Amino acid sequence: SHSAALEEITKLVEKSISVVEKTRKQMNKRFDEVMK
Amino acid sequence: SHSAALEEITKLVEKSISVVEKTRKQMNKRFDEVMK
Repeated sequence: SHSAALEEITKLVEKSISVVEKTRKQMNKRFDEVMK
Repeated sequence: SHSAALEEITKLVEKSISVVEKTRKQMNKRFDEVMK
């Protein structure tokens, strides 16, 4: 039960990391756009 | 205590993800404000 929950939480943390990565990529592209 | 904490970590992670989505949506709208 612990292993299933911790692994499930681990997937959620990986999803959060991935959405943070695409978020920073998008806002960096937007920063390039606003500087342009 | 663990299962209460296990869902506590899960709910905190999912609410953090929701806050991240709200933040990115609002800042994209506000960058659109910036360009206009």
